[PDB]
Amino acid sequence: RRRQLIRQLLERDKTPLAILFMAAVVGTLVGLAAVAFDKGVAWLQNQRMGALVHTADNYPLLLTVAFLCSAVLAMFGYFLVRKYAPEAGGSGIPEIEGALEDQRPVRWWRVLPVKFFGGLGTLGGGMVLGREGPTVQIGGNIGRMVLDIFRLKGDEARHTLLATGAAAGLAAAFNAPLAGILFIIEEMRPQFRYTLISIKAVFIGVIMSTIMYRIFNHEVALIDVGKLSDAPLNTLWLYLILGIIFGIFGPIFNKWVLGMQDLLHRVHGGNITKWVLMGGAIGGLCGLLGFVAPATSGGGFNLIPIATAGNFSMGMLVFIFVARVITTLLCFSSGAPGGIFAPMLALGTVLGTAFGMVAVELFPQYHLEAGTFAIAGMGALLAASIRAPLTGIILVLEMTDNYQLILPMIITGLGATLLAQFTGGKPLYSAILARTLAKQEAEQ
Amino acid sequence: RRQLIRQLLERDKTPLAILFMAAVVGTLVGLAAVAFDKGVAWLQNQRMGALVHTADNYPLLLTVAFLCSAVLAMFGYFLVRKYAPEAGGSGIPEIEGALEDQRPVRWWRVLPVKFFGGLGTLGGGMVLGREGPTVQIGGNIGRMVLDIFRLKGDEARHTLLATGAAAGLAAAFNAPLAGILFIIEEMRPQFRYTLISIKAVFIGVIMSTIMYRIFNHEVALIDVGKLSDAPLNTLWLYLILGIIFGIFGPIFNKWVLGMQDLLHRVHGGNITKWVLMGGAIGGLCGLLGFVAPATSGGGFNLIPIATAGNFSMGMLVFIFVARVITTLLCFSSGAPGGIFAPMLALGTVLGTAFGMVAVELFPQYHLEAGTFAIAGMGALLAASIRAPLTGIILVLEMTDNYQLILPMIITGLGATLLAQFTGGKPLYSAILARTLAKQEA
Repeated sequence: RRRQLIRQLLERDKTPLAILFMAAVVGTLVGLAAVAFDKGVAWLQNQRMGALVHTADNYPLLLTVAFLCSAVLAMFGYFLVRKYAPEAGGSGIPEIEGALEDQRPVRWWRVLPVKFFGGLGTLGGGMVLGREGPTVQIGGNIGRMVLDIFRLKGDEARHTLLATGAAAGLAAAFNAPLAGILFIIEEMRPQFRYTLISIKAVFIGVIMSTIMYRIFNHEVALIDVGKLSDAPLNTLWLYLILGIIFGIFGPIFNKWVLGMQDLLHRVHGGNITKWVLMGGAIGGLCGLLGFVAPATSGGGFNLIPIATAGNFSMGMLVFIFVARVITTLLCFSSGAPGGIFAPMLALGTVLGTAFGMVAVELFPQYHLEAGTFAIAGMGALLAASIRAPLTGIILVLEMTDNYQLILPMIITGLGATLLAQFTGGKPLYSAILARTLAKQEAEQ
Repeated sequence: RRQLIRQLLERDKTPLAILFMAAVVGTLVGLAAVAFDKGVAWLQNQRMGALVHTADNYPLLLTVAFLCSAVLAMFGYFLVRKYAPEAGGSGIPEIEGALEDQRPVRWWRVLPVKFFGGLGTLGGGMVLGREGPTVQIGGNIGRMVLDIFRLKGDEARHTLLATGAAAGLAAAFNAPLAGILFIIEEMRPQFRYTLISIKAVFIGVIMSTIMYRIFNHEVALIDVGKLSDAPLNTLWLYLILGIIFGIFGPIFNKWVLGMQDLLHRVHGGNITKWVLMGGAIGGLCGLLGFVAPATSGGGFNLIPIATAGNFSMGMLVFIFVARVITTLLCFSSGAPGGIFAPMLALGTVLGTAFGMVAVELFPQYHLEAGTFAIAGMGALLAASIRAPLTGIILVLEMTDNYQLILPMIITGLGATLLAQFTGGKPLYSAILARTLAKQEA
């Protein structure tokens, strides 16, 4: 096999020009799609806000049209999924992950409109869900779409273009190109066997997607924390302790989101009507909370810079955390179209800040800024629950631009994954696919 | 399917033994890489002090410059040619082959040979980098503790070997991310599945990086400072630059390969002619390291200078050409030392050049040439070594100008694309192919 390796080495990295070009197309489409989705979610959230100002006097009435506006939008989302594409419920990343194992179908003709407009309802209603979920699944299906349209034959194309789609999808959701590619090569790709996924091609899609996003969202960052303070070497041991904290909470939050899927299933039993209604109730709750305590609802991107800057009180952080643990499970486990990826950034930033506050008072000699522990913990729930530390770390780096905290970020992230493993926890995205795959056999 | 379901449920459960051992591999590789760096610096400083002793008689001072490096070079080539021929060159191809279980990891020989051999070449001021030594050593160290603790299994032999190479690159650049990325983009077995625990590679990279921070804190290898942003209508220039690197990439690849052939004839494989040739090349660097220091050495010193646009266009042309020559002469000769880092200086210079032209051609873009330098900095890596993701993340970790990530990514990808389309190959895999085929023929 030495003679084969010599053949293989000399023929390394020669991605078929057809695949490379189609990667540029997939990315461009996924980009525009992810942009349009983002524009749509924003608009609906703005319309709801204008409505509350049509009734800004009568508080109980205003408390109602907040609920209703989100309730209806949620119902419309749950319905689009339960009727035309049951696979577009939940994150969508587990499904695209199953597609890469050739174990789950890629019904783009159905999911593309269902996920887009379905998430548009849930997200636009102000439910605690993320854009990645939709954009990654949409992105994958878009990648699959142009594979079928142009009829590109071969395993490489079906795996690549599907991957570049998912990557261009995560990238455009966060303006994080590197994090997109890294998500594919750390988490998304087939984890237990060799694959023919051209990284160079995945790149091209990610580029075009990112470029598209920059064309429509330039000069405003999703998260602006600003340059924080450095982290001394004698400070590092604190970030490991934080990781160990995320490390034991990770699997717990995992059991919850899974178990809550079970618990909420009984509420509707699988029936499209009880489910849509339950969705509207959950959706309406967020729209309500999105006015009476907006930090307990929504994507959470807004409270991240606030928490990092240390403008929240310890009690408020505890409130925001617990209240968001609740509104996250209720929104994701219900089966609503939307990722859990981004709301886990807000959950980490808060929990991290909390640690940072205690750390500040306990060691004035370290001259601590609690915001460093916020950034350290930001991609730590990802590290602990999703078990993709490298992606989370690079993501947070791409969003917060505080590279001088890379050691705290890596240490906390790795401490998370280690204790996540050692405490009998599993990658949330693969634990979902397993549940989905095994049910596909269970009912046989 | 039922297999996958079984596999999913058991995903990411790296054996605790491997995890713990990865932490020691990184710790050792870290300290080792640090000690190597401290050694190289020391020797360069001694040579400098010697030049001060005779800082009057210019021809004499031109001589003791040559001789000090000549001897140090000779000592380096000798240690390799005698006790470990595998420790010549980068060493990254060798560890790559080690991961394919197609080359042996003679740590008992390579560790002292590479360390002290590289200490000679690097400390002599030869245009070579620390990665080569550190990465190769790193892997052996990983292999060393595998043997010592007798960790059985394919996973362990592949993991600990990888975390070692990773910890090696990381501690050579203070770039933890780029280290892990190097293993998962370039180093690891490229054509089949492997049992390399990423989480374990991380732990080694951490501890290694931590060790480096413990001894080299508060001073960056490259400090450019925060540059200006890059407007969207400016992006097309970064593609053009990547296309330039994309066609020069393979050419520089033929040269490094071809010069290995050409320099072989000079010594025929004979240890004496070789060591003497090495001393001549090494002596040249020590000479050049005084008459035009930019034409010799690692090149890390001229990167910030070039990026801030303190060089003239002609000086850049000079530095480039003169460094293309001194890079080939140093790496192709078989001297222990990577070509990785001197490609950074080659990229930074070529980029700035492009940046200078771009500035005067389009005053409306309000350009700063230093942006194209950073864009081009990991572009030769992108073009010749064909590991763009690692190169881009490396430069990012070294220059901290994330607001140029699109230029950096576009230029890097424009490099790798044209590098492919112009019939070039991954230098590190083109070398392993050479070696592996010379073996079965």
